[PDB]
Amino acid sequence: PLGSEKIEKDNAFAFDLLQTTRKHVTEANVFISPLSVSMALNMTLNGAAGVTADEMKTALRETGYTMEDINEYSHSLREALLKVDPSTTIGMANSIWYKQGELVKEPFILANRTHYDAEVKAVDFSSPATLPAINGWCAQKTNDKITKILDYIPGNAFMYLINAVYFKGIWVTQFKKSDTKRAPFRKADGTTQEVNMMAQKSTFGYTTDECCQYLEMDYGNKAFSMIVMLPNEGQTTRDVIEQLDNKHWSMIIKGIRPTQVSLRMPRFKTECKYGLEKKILPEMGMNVPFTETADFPGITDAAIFISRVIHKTFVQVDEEGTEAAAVTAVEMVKTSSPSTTPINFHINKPFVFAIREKSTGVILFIGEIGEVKE
Repeated sequence: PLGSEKIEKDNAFAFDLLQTTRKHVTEANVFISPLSVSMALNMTLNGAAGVTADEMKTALRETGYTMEDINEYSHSLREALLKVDPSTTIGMANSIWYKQGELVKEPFILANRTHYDAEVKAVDFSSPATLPAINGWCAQKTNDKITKILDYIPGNAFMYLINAVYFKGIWVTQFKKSDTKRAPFRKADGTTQEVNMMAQKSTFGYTTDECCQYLEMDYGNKAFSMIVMLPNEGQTTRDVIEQLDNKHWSMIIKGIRPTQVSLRMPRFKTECKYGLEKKILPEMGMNVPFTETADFPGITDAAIFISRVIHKTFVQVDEEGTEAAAVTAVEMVKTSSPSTTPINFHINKPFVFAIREKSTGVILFIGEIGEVKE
């Protein structure tokens, strides 16, 4: 039975994927949608049987769940996230591109469209038309947010699972564009760059660790929020990433209290591409689905396995927000701000961040910014 434990399980996968991805990636910035990846692999899982299916269900933390439940949960969760906040720009583009020849089984195709809005397409990987076709599919499905997803495909390819995810939201409380100033940011490589440092003094959700300062910044109609994990002087983002698990995440969320904060945040954009077949997904537990020995009878009677799992992400943070911060009485009174002095939350060094849905607690996106680019 698929109940609320599925949110905990998918979040448990989220942290594991973030940790595994960082272990195998050299890039300053990391940006992944583990939920979208889970859902994309759930597409392939429909065709999987035996050990092939077991290894997938193990890595995805779905052991015990039936395909009916997984499909019904995946379709309801994605359709809700994509419609819950109209002020928010969010997409989850999925597709399976297979070796032209033996046609894919109708139930597989049907399952894929119904629960994942996924196109299962037969291509001749040798044709010079294929790479433009895939990149074209990406641009239309992401309304040109993500326009290139593949640079090269060998002709010997079998089946490519392609997932393109993007997010852009507006804050509940906006940043004045007039308040944004040029300020330094300390890059992961030990260099210090100059960035467009946004600023606002407002009420935000706030808690602390032995390592970190955490801030919750609500988006749009409070359906989504961003959690900024600011390592303490001496601590690094690697220490943050290594420490995250549900027990630790629970401890953060439960500690979040409305706080008056002086915030400084850079304007940033990050676009990341991952080939999760190479080392990230095998390390997590699924090795067989990427080999000649994989059993996917639900896809075709002909031999087939996952050639590549392409995960491409996009996020953008700017000043834009729903309303202006109203004048508070403390501002007017011309006397003390009592109780607490506004906490200084200055993001001028690398940070870990997550985009979550507040009513269910699902982590849609998780990542690290070590270098500010816009």
